[PDB]
Amino acid sequence: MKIEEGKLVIWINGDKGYNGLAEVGKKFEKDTGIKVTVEHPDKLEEKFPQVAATGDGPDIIFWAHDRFGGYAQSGLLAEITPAAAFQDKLYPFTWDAVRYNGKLIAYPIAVEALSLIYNKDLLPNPPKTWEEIPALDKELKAKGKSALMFNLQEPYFTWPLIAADGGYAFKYAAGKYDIKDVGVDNAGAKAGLTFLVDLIKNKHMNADTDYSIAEAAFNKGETAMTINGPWAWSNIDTSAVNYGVTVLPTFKGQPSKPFVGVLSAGINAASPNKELAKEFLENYLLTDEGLEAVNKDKPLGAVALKSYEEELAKDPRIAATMENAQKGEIMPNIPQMSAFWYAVRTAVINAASGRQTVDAALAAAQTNAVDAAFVKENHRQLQARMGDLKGVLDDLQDNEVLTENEKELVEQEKTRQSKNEALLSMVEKKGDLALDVLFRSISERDPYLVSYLRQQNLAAALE
Ligand SMILES: OC[C@H]1O[C@H](O[C@H]2[C@H](O)[C@@H](O)[C@@H](O)O[C@@H]2CO)[C@H](O)[C@@H](O)[C@@H]1O
Repeated sequence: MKIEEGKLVIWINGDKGYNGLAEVGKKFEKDTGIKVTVEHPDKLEEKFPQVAATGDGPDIIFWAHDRFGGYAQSGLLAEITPAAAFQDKLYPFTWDAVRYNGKLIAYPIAVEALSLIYNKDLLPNPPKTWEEIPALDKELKAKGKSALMFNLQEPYFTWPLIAADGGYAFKYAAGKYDIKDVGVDNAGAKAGLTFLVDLIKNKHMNADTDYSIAEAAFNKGETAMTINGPWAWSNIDTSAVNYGVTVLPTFKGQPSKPFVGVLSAGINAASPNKELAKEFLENYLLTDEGLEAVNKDKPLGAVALKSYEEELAKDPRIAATMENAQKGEIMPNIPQMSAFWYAVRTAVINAASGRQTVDAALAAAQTNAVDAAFVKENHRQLQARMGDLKGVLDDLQDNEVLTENEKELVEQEKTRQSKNEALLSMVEKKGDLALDVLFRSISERDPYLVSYLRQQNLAAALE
């Protein structure tokens, strides 16, 4: 519809303390009279750039910083204006994570990193290595219990192992990232994922495992270990299970390298309540009591606010979190991250399910990760061989990449070539997120064509 003036609508992920944040809104409402509504829509990281592109959506959006460059590229975010004194209340490295092209485009909240969570009354000495987990799983299964269960559907949770022996997203080149240098196909990436797959072949893990299965199994005492972030600590607490949080196990003598996310709050560019949002985030949320209100619901973990993090220092769970973070990497915020994640999500699920080899799964990821480049570079061949656009046009429209008028202009053309030509040029101008949708649509609806071009480009590169 349109964004209501004199009100604040907030979006935050369903695994965060959204009831706690709503408590902060109530305090803001009591003092200022401004209503604050907190929501947690399914797949909000996808849903946001769809609705915001038309000038709809929440006043404030919460997500890890890695998606925020894509949003900023599309002009969905407003530039924020905290004073120098405000900025000093937070760690410098958290401001860096929310800087896109010299502009601050979000307020940092929480520093998120995965850790190894273990049942104390079942495993006094957690294994320091991934290697000894197969042996640990055989002797644990004799007692009707398993060694390790964690979410295998989201690449976030498998990435630490994949990166440990040398897998990386985009190569950092002394100041910036090179979007042509992807490291999902190297030997370290292959070896980390091959280990994961081998765990499954040897039936120490199952490819079907998601968040729901992994969480219930641990909190029932059915599995010895899991891998998760701080937000999951509440559900383990209430289950009265005695558990510890510690450094992730090593792979080949190298530490697991989790991708660190800075949970951040961006303000919709189309919002008429930017000042209200600033007041809410600076004066109310980013205070000791505001952060604790959220934490009571779901733990934030380590946080960006200096004064609050010092009080969290005495917590061994927080220390384990920052240790794990410091052995990992802060995620890039570049627009190509969405394509990176899609590429790794697909590679893991396919290798783990057995429908691709690790080599074939990762070979494709290398190409899927560089979405936009692939389409522009194969512009000539696509124009000729793409074919019927109905499903693709629908995809682009469902995802709000094209308007109705734009779709109909493509459908106007007399032949398939002129139709293809019209569509191709229009999408390239709309950003990385739009070409992702186009690439994914073509990959989903005509998978052969992508494989074919992938293969024709090899013969062109060989000669
Ligand atoms: O699995 C890919 C996924 O990883 C990260 O998502 C995290 C998120 O940062 C956390 O705040 C938490 O909610 O769990 C999510 C994992 O399911 C990336 O931030 C995200 O963009 C990416 O798609």
